[PDB]
Amino acid sequence: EKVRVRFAPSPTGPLHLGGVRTALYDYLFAKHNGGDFILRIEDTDTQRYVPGSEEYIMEALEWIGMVPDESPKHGGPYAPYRQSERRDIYDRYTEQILKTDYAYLAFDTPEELDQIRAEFEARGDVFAYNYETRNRLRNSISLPEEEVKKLLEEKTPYVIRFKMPLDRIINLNDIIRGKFSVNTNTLDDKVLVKNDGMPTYHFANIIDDHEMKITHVIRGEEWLPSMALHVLLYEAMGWDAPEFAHLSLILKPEGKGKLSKRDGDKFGFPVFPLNFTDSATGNTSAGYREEGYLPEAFINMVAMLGWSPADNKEIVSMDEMIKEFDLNKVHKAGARFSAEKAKWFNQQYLQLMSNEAILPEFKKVLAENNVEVSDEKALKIIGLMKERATFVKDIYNDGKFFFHAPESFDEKASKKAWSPETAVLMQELTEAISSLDFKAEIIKESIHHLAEAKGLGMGKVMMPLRLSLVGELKGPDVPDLMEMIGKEETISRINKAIETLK
Ligand SMILES: N[C@@H](CCC(=O)O)C(=O)O
Repeated sequence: EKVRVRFAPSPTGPLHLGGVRTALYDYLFAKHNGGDFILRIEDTDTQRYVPGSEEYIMEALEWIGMVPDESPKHGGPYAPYRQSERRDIYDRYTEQILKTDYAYLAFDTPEELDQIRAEFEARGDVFAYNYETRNRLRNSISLPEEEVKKLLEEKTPYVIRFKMPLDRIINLNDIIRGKFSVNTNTLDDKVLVKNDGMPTYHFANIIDDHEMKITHVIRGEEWLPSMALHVLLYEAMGWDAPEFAHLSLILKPEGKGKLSKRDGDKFGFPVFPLNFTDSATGNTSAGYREEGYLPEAFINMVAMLGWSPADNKEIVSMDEMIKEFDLNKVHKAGARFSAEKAKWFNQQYLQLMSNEAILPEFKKVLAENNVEVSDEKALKIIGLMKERATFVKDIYNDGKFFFHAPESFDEKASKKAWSPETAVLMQELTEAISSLDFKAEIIKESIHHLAEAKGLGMGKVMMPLRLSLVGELKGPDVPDLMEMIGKEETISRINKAIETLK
């Protein structure tokens, strides 16, 4: 039995982190076992359809590097991979289940069901269509066969419901959650086929998991209360159920409850892998991608929300995750999201990149800001800035003094770094460096020689010099800054500082 898993999102909007993590654990489990990773688009509910969802899903999976072996876009041996295109399949299996005792016809109109729901509510009760109520309602169990024929002949709309067994203990086994039991008298007669012949999610999914030879169903815990019904649908069809693994919801950074988009808005962190623009507002929610997260760092971060790399390394690549991943070690306890941790991962991955690997994106940033520098200087600037960077764009945004002279000087910094003797000192410094081979270490030695001839610590020259070149006391070491911007730009900035601050 070749392992086969499917990511089965409905097209109802952008992928949340929980959905990315489910797709990832699908992919890892499949690849770890030499099996197949299927994408099935679960679009049976036409009214909940969100335009652009399916494109977003393909694009996010491609960005992260987990392309489905089978999908609507790519094809595969169980095409069509959109459920809206599988109606003939569901039609034939509907006929099959109606030959059993597990399904029946229900003619109740939505107004009739609204009425009985309101009667229960008024009493403090919740109406369920189940073993206790089905005999007072309008269906093929409660109505004589000749009346059912009459209704059918008149084209009376109906749904198909599952007939829950009476008082039956269903013993279930989940890879994550372990063993537990459900009595069917807690469950209702769920709708399996809507009144247009389209299956509901529950029926379409056991039909398609059976037809697509799925061996392991990995999904979120919101589906756990449905597992008993799904096992009983396999039983009704004469089929063996796959194995199940239910993932606990990602928790808020702080306080009780699940992570939501409202948290990311409220605290300033992205919630979707890629940009997405809401139709109903025109608003665009920026993705991790567009904010500068590397996909390798993003997916490493998502992987850790419930899985501990068996080798104890925090930093792990896609291919090492494939080799290491054990679905049996995925934790049942919920994992808290951490925006700081996501930034930490990006910073860690950025340090592991060579200056050359950063250089293409750095040049794109430089171009967007209308600046140019030689490849050789850009690589040195990347080297000098990358340790303190989280995103490639930080190398420019926090390093603007490499490309732009200061137009003013921070008042606090000026009081600290610039004294009534500083002007004369900086002009002497200009005279010293004007004849140098303008290399960092040579510059540093020349500054040291001026300091010791004047009886000063290094800081007495370096601090006003940094202020002169940067406009505040930020940046990397002054001699390397000077080498990058060059002799002419260095002197020109010392001159402007003298003219401004003496
Ligand atoms: N369409 C369902 C699929 C659940 C499953 O994997 O069975 C969802 O979006 O959650």
